[PDB]
Amino acid sequence: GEMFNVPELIGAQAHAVNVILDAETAYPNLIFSDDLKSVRLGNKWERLPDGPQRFDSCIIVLGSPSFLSGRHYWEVEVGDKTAWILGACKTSISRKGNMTLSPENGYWVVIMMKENEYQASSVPPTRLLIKEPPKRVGIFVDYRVGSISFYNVTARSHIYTFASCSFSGPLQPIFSPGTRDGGKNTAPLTICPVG
Repeated sequence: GEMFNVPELIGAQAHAVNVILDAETAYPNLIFSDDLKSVRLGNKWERLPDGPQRFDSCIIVLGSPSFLSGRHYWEVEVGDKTAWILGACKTSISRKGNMTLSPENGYWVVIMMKENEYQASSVPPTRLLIKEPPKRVGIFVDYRVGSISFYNVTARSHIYTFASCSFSGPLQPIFSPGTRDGGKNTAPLTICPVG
């Protein structure tokens, strides 16, 4: 079974790890809290110093630590935002250009596109039939079994699992606060301790 190893929310939360944002990877208009738990999208003139490590096209930032084995869980406040990206990726993803955010390309993510539109970034994408919009999302990686699972912490329910994943090399958390959406989506993502 695809889900035999996949825990419920409480079981996932037992594997909580401390994640921080790696601001040096960030798309240069992203803005970070001093504690490296929050990220939001600034204006075009608000720029971090450029470098080869930064994403240049996709509004993305990576987290730390990376991991090569084991079970790892973290939780993110998404609140009343209208768009975001959450999940994990290979540490070796390319930073420059546009690339599809797919398992084959080293990404395992769920995307909020707009109100009431959520997808798993399979190819083709899979619509997620969410009825209670999450205000906090949990991400659980089980390296050995090759799964990454997403939870609606608000509803205390599973959202989606990528199973039979092709994990090689280290993985790390990935985040996007989305575009500003005319002012509807300016709030940060905030990594949070399990409640």
